[PDB]
Amino acid sequence: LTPPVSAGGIQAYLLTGSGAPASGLVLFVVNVSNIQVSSSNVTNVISTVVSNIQINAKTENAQTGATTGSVTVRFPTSGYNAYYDSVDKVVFVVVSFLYPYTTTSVNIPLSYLSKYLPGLLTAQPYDETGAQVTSVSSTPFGSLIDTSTGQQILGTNPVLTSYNSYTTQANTNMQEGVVSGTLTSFTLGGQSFSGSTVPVILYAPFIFSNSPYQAGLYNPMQVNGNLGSLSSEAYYHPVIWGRALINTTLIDTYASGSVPFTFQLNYSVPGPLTINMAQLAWIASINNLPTSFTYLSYKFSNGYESFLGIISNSTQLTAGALTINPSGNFTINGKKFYVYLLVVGSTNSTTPVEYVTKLVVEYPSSTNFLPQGVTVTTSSNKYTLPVYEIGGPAGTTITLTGNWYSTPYTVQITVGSTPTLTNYVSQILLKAVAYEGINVSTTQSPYYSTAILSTPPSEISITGSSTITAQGKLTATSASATVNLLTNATLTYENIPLTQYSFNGIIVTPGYAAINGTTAMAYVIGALYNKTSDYVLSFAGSQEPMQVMNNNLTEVTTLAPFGLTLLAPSVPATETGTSPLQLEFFTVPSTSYIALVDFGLWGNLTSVTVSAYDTVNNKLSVNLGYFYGIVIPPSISTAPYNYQNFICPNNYVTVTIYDPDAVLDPYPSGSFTTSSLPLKYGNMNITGAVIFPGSSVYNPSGVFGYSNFNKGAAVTTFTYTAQSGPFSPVALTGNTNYLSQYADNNPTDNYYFIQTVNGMPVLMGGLSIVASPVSASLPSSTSSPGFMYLLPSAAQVPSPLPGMATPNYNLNIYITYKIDGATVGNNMINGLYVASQNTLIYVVPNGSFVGSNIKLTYTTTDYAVLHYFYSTGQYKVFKTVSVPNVTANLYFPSSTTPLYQLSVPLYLSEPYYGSPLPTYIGLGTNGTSLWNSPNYVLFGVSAVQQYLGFIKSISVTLSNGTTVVIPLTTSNMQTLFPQLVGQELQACNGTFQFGISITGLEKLLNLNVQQLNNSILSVTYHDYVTGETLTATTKLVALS
Ligand SMILES: *[C@@H]1O[C@H](CO)[C@@H](O[C@@H]2O[C@H](CO[C@H]3O[C@H](CO)[C@@H](O)[C@H](O)[C@@H]3O)[C@@H](O[C@H]3O[C@H](CO)[C@@H](O)[C@H](O)[C@@H]3O)[C@H](O[C@@H]3O[C@H](CS(=O)(=O)O)[C@@H](O[C@@H]4O[C@H](CO)[C@@H](O)[C@H](O)[C@H]4O)[C@H](O)[C@H]3O)[C@H]2NC(C)=O)[C@H](O)[C@H]1NC(C)=O
Ligand SMILES: *[C@@H]1O[C@H](CO)[C@@H](O[C@@H]2O[C@H](CO[C@H]3O[C@H](CO)[C@@H](O)[C@H](O)[C@@H]3O)[C@@H](O[C@H]3O[C@H](CO)[C@@H](O)[C@H](O)[C@@H]3O)[C@H](O[C@@H]3O[C@H](CS(=O)(=O)O)[C@@H](O[C@@H]4O[C@H](CO)[C@@H](O)[C@H](O)[C@H]4O)[C@H](O)[C@H]3O)[C@H]2NC(C)=O)[C@H](O)[C@H]1NC(C)=O
Ligand SMILES: *[C@@H]1O[C@H](CO)[C@@H](O[C@@H]2O[C@H](CO[C@H]3O[C@H](CO)[C@@H](O)[C@H](O)[C@@H]3O)[C@@H](O[C@H]3O[C@H](CO)[C@@H](O)[C@H](O)[C@@H]3O)[C@H](O[C@@H]3O[C@H](CS(=O)(=O)O)[C@@H](O[C@@H]4O[C@H](CO)[C@@H](O)[C@H](O)[C@H]4O)[C@H](O)[C@H]3O)[C@H]2NC(C)=O)[C@H](O)[C@H]1NC(C)=O
Ligand SMILES: *[C@@H]1O[C@H](CO)[C@@H](O[C@@H]2O[C@H](CO[C@H]3O[C@H](CO)[C@@H](O)[C@H](O)[C@@H]3O)[C@@H](O[C@H]3O[C@H](CO)[C@@H](O)[C@H](O)[C@@H]3O)[C@H](O[C@@H]3O[C@H](CS(=O)(=O)O)[C@@H](O)[C@H](O)[C@H]3O)[C@H]2NC(C)=O)[C@H](O)[C@H]1NC(C)=O
Ligand SMILES: *[C@@H]1O[C@H](CO)[C@@H](O[C@@H]2O[C@H](CO[C@H]3O[C@H](CO)[C@@H](O)[C@H](O)[C@@H]3O)[C@@H](O[C@H]3O[C@H](CO)[C@@H](O)[C@H](O)[C@@H]3O)[C@H](O[C@@H]3O[C@H](CS(=O)(=O)O)[C@@H](O)[C@H](O)[C@H]3O)[C@H]2NC(C)=O)[C@H](O)[C@H]1NC(C)=O
Ligand SMILES: *[C@@H]1O[C@H](CO)[C@@H](O[C@@H]2O[C@H](CO[C@H]3O[C@H](CO)[C@@H](O)[C@H](O)[C@@H]3O)[C@@H](O[C@H]3O[C@H](CO)[C@@H](O)[C@H](O)[C@@H]3O)[C@H](O[C@@H]3O[C@H](CS(=O)(=O)O)[C@@H](O)[C@H](O)[C@H]3O)[C@H]2NC(C)=O)[C@H](O)[C@H]1NC(C)=O
Ligand SMILES: *[C@@H]1O[C@H](CO)[C@@H](O[C@@H]2O[C@H](CO[C@H]3O[C@H](CO)[C@@H](O)[C@H](O)[C@@H]3O)[C@@H](O)[C@H](O[C@@H]3O[C@H](CS(=O)(=O)O)[C@@H](O)[C@H](O)[C@H]3O)[C@H]2NC(C)=O)[C@H](O)[C@H]1NC(C)=O
Ligand SMILES: *[C@@H]1O[C@H](CO)[C@@H](O[C@@H]2O[C@H](CO[C@H]3O[C@H](CO)[C@@H](O)[C@H](O)[C@@H]3O)[C@@H](O)[C@H](O[C@@H]3O[C@H](CS(=O)(=O)O)[C@@H](O)[C@H](O)[C@H]3O)[C@H]2NC(C)=O)[C@H](O)[C@H]1NC(C)=O
Ligand SMILES: *[C@@H]1O[C@H](CO)[C@@H](O[C@@H]2O[C@H](CO[C@H]3O[C@H](CO)[C@@H](O)[C@H](O)[C@@H]3O)[C@@H](O[C@H]3O[C@H](CO)[C@@H](O)[C@H](O)[C@@H]3O)[C@H](O)[C@H]2NC(C)=O)[C@H](O)[C@H]1NC(C)=O
Ligand SMILES: *[C@@H]1O[C@H](CO)[C@@H](O[C@@H]2O[C@H](CO[C@H]3O[C@H](CO)[C@@H](O)[C@H](O)[C@@H]3O)[C@@H](O)[C@H](O)[C@H]2NC(C)=O)[C@H](O)[C@H]1NC(C)=O
Ligand SMILES: *[C@@H]1O[C@H](CO)[C@@H](O[C@@H]2O[C@H](CO)[C@@H](O)[C@H](O)[C@H]2NC(C)=O)[C@H](O)[C@H]1NC(C)=O
Repeated sequence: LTPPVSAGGIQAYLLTGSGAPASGLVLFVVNVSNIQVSSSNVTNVISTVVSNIQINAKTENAQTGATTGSVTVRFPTSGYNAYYDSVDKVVFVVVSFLYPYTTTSVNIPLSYLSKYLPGLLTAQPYDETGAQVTSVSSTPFGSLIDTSTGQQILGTNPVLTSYNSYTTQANTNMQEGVVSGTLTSFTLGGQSFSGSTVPVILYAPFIFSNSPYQAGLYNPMQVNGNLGSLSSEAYYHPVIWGRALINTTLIDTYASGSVPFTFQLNYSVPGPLTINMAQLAWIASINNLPTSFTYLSYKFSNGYESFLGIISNSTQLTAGALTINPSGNFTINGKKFYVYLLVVGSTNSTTPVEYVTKLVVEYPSSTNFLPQGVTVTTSSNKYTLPVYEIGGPAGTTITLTGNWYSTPYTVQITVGSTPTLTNYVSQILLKAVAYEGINVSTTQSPYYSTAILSTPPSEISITGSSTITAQGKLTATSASATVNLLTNATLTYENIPLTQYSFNGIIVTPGYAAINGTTAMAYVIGALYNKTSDYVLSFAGSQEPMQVMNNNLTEVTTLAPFGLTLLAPSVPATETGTSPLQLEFFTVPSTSYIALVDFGLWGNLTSVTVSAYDTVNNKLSVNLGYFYGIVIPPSISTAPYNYQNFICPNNYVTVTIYDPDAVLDPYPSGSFTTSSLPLKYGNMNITGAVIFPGSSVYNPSGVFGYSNFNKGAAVTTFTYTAQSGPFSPVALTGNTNYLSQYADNNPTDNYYFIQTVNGMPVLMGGLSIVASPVSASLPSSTSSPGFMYLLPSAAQVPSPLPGMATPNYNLNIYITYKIDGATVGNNMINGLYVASQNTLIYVVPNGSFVGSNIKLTYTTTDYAVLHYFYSTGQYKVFKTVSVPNVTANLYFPSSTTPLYQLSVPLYLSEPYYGSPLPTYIGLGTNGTSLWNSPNYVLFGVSAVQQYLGFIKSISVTLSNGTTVVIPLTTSNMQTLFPQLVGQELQACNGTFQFGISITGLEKLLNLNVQQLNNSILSVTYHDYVTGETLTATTKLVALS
């Protein structure tokens, strides 16, 4: 039992799961293990306990939590059912609250109940009245006594009426039922009883939860105070960036165990957008093409080429020695027409260049002028039509001859020198819809908690409405016309005779950078001029969206046709007309985020509505969830550093990068993957994205929701692993072809996620480092994605939601010289290194330390930031860390020093020599200074003997003004310095102490003991680290 029931306490549990007898059953238990019970007194103990139970029954509005009716009830003195189990030592009662068993009792098999009361398989329960029995019967709710009244609960009472009617009540009125119990405190057999149950929910509708989060979704990072102004409104206006997960909670009382949920997301922007569109192909009857023109086919991002489509009555097109066979045929009321599809390019070719897979031509019906359509097929009735190439060197001309009806026509193409691109630019009221699925489980029914993507890598349908308009001149024998569509696309008709058709039309594709040629839409418009009572020129047009895959341009669906009619009773006339027109583009999966940024549907003004479906039970949400879109630029900063940040092994410099758009998963160290499939939603099967938590990428099969669904072997598993070399880097391992299906929180690999087309990422984002004067860089040309395991910091305990991510990334930088030239196996320590999770180490030679520097550049990971801030440059940020110069010093303790004393200390000081104790500087030869530091270690590498300076000269200037310069030799030093080593005095304070010895100095000069030696002593030292030459002096004194 979860939760447990205390000594003499009361608790309640809902009967659920497989084999559960009916809905709306709750089990109450009181713990009676605290005393002995026997066949002699069992009737008295159950009677005593069940007398003291009180039950409270409520109805509520499921969104707001407002109470809408409440009753409180007590068991009668006879006619109830209550039991005792000897094995588990508990008294129990089952109450039935909901239809149909509100007034009548229901029977619960003892096999089932053993889940909660396992003792029941060991011995049969005691009944009331002391018997034992094999089966349990509910006490019905409609039998209990109203404590308000002292009588049986009324049949007319609103709570009982509601519970008896719950199916339509929950759906229509958003009603929820809630029940709880308590035991009025009493003493029995020398023990005492007291308590109150947890409440339980009997029924509730399928909704997004709206308390405390009023919108049904939330972003943890905004609820905690981390986004500035935006934290004022986190409970009713959630914001999220393009590729990340947003958290949500659903209430579901139909569910048991795990459930697949499918979701539908609708995107919208205030007011119309300006869209840029390129012409993929041009289709016309041979009468409508101009007599002479210049053309060369454009080549799109996916390799597809623009084509020119001629329709004619002739069984071939003829061009001298070359003849072209038709790609396909169609018939209209017994007349037969042929379609020729051509690419103008390099050389006349007899094999297919590429294909078009279904193609609808629309025409006005002869009877009624309503639209009708036919699909063009090959001469053996297969649907895929081939496209041919004609061409030659630039300025070569090709004449094609064909027929329209009875009349021969010639067209004269000149092979252009540069690709013909036609751009149309229009204003359209765009919107888009997308679909997504996840598998969710819970330990706290009926609450299902989960997170869903901001933008899924599914097919996404971008959709919008526009206008077509026609103008026309009609006459006794022929008619002439023009049409406009997509703001500035124009089509024209050569004069159409009475009873004859003519065709024209265009196929268009998005004119943006990465995605062009991957999706298209086709309009083919036929015209007919005929005499009735009135003269009628009629137009009919197809509308079909298409996609390119493996060089077939293929039909996705057909939308409805459209039609326009111009009517004249007068013989000569001019007329005009209009119709609505529709536009639809289906994205190919990898392109889906780029499309939404490019068209303008994703940005600071966008708003999204979400609905949800349970795939086990076939239910839809009775409310909708809401969220809003945001784009935020990066920023870089550093904590203030002096020279002290570079002395001893525990000192370092901290750089903080702020970039919320790099946090795709609200949990730090979290991971997920994604794949595309058909999903069940409503009563239909629709292409969508399925999210899998973890670090393995899958190629699934079947339809998500049904029992076909099978995710196969893991195609690739990504992991961060330790590696060889010094220190030990942690870096990403796994097949890089699949990074466009993996999400983490690391900016050194997050830039691939839904931003990779043709196998190359659109934005080379992340962190880049350069170092000087020892030239090094990361990433190097050979370096993989994920060269270090950089992750964001977690929100701490005073925050409302701890352990969740923060937009700050903290990077630690160390610069040092003490371990330069160390070796770790085969490795030589010099240059720039990654260490641990968030650490960089730079090791440089002694002579290059002051002035050494690192320059860090951070570029955004998200394509929306690159797009909206390209011009201003706010998508990159830079910082540089460098080692400052410091003032060293050498000094005898006092200006005057007495000759009486045998040794007079000379102290050297320079901050950058400091280390943990002990450390010492040795002297010898021509005054060479050697530094040793045995206790120094940095990430496992330990310090090496360094050569850091020299004593340059030592001199005495005597009382007659003569100056003596003492030559440094292996013999002279040992007298002047009796110990050849100077020790450091305290930890990390570089101040070394040496014993220049007067007793030695006398003998080394042979100068008269004191009588000559009212003199100035001098010493000088050069250090390589700073470059300074220090000097110190003292007047040697005695009575003179
Ligand atoms: C989408 O909308 C987002 C939310 O507003 C925008 O994010 C914000 O970006 C600002 C910088 O970019 C702005 O400036 C460029 C041109 O230079 C233009 O593209 C836009 O104008 C764009 O908004 C940045 O705001 C700062 O610059 C503003 C200049 O326009 C200025 O008005 C602000 O006052 C800021 O100086 C935001 O960065 C945050 O700014 C807030 C200030 S406030 O909340 O905006 O008032 C800081 O909060 C403050 O923190 C200090 C701590 O010391 C407190 O003392 C103080 O009480 C508190 O207000 C944040 O620290 C700072 O990060 C940035 N907002 C967020 C969410 O970080 C985004 O650019 C819009 N996108 C587009 C497409 O433009
Ligand atoms: C694809 O296949 C196409 C169909 O056969 C070829 O088209 C033909 O192109 C000819 C030019 O191609 C030649 O030159 C290029 C270099 O630019 C080479 O790469 C080719 O190998 C080839 O040698 C074109 O001829 C015209 O241009 C010539 C320039 O070299 C020159 O002879 C004349 O200036 C030509 O006008 C064909 O166009 C037709 O040519 C005939 C004559 S002929 O067939 O060339 O002998 C003309 O008839 C003449 O009309 C004049 C009117 O002034 C009369 O005075 C004369 O009595 C009469 O003969 C036609 O008017 C003219 O249209 C052209 N054929 C057609 C009809 O399309 C193409 O080369 C192939 N591409 C490749 C290289 O694969
Ligand atoms: C907002 O929504 C986020 C959805 O992305 C939620 O993130 C998920 O967080 C889980 C832990 O959160 C718990 O603790 C926080 C406090 O930090 C509480 O606020 C939460 O209420 C909750 O109690 C996290 O679960 C994992 O970590 C747990 C340790 O805390 C551990 O007990 C679990 O067993 C999990 O490992 C989710 O992280 C991922 O979890 C999946 C498994 S599952 O989704 O939990 O079932 C792991 O996948 C597995 O990986 C192993 C590899 O060992 C494979 O063998 C196995 O095949 C595969 O299933 C992931 O590796 C692991 O990262 C985390 N979900 C994701 C996808 O990141 C977040 O909590 C929500 N916020 C709130 C406030 O509720
Ligand atoms: C383009 O011309 C093609 C011929 O060059 C046409 O292909 C022939 O289509 C026949 C009729 O089917 C078509 O009905 C409409 C006509 O355009 C149109 O909606 C569709 O294109 C639709 O496919 C087709 O016959 C069908 O019915 C036969 C019953 O007699 C049956 O035997 C076939 O299996 C088929 O379903 C032709 O197939 C040929 O049928 C021959 C018998 S007969 O139809 O000549 O009486 C028989 O020898 C053999 O089965 C088969 O060769 C088919 N003809 C050829 C040569 O493949 C095509 O429809 C035109 N396209 C359009 C759209 O106009
Ligand atoms: C369809 O797909 C193609 C593939 O992605 C596009 O070709 C690439 O276009 C780049 C810029 O795109 C913009 O300008 C086009 C006109 O030049 C325009 O048609 C697009 O709609 C879009 O607005 C093009 O960059 C060139 O043009 C820039 C002017 O905007 C100019 O600044 C550049 O110097 C360059 O001349 C790509 O060429 C590539 O440029 C790379 C730098 S970047 O400009 O992309 O940042 C450079 O690293 C690379 O070496 C170079 O090749 C060009 N890419 C290729 C592979 O050719 C094509 O334009 C799209 N066409 C349509 C119908 O819009
Ligand atoms: C690093 O190590 C050095 C070891 O040589 C330290 O030098 C010693 O510093 C003492 C005072 O330091 C304090 O005041 C500084 C400003 O004056 C300040 O920058 C420091 O950060 C620190 O706050 C100095 O003591 C003098 O002042 C005392 C009162 O404050 C006075 O009591 C002493 O008699 C003296 O006047 C030391 O001076 C020498 O002291 C010898 C006695 S003892 O101090 O060892 O007990 C005495 O026999 C001698 O005659 C006198 O010269 C001084 N040591 C030396 C050899 O000069 C230094 O502060 C450390 N720096 C840091 C930043 O850690
Ligand atoms: C397109 O131009 C072609 C040229 O090849 C021409 O073909 C002619 O076909 C008719 C049959 O007409 C039937 O089909 C068409 C649709 O294909 C329908 O519109 C009609 O209602 C009919 O059902 C043949 O009668 C022609 O055969 C030729 O006759 C020539 C003399 S002619 O004076 O009769 O034209 C002879 O020289 C040829 O030997 C013989 O093959 C045929 N015409 C030609 C010259 O091949 C159609 O007229 C044109 N179709 C349309 C849509 O107008
Ligand atoms: C720290 O950096 C200083 C300055 O760059 C460097 O001084 C250079 O000293 C070498 C000799 O040092 C060698 O022996 C000692 C043993 O005492 C070892 O500890 C060292 O590891 C070395 O093996 C001298 O060769 C340099 O003097 C000048 O060299 C020039 C050429 S260079 O390429 O070697 O620099 C000549 O052209 C000049 O004529 C000559 O004066 C000296 N460098 C300079 C420019 O003064 C130390 O070795 C470094 N200390 C350590 C241990 O890193
Ligand atoms: C300042 O007073 C000093 C003490 O009297 C003198 O310098 C010392 O005297 C040493 C020897 O006497 C004379 O030699 C120097 C140099 O040759 C002469 O310039 C003066 O006449 C000195 O009095 C002297 O030793 C040096 O010279 C001798 C040879 O005479 C050599 O054997 C030695 O190797 C050495 O080169 C030194 O200059 C100094 N000795 C000591 C112990 O310090 C001198 O009177 C005057 N200084 C000078 C040199 O003018
Ligand atoms: C668009 O044209 C495509 C030609 O590359 C074609 O894809 C190939 O289909 C074959 C099996 O289909 C047969 O029929 C087609 C008729 O279009 C033939 O072109 C093809 O050679 C086959 O005989 C299959 O092996 C594979 O999916 C494709 N072949 C390659 C190159 O891998 C499509 O059938 C066509 N339209 C679509 C997508 O339906
Ligand atoms: C019910 O019956 C048993 C006797 O069958 C009671 O147990 C005795 O209680 C007394 C004091 O209450 C103890 O001193 C004895 O140890 C018990 N005797 C036996 C035979 O076990 C039990 O307490 C009774 N329960 C109630 C609530 O009356």
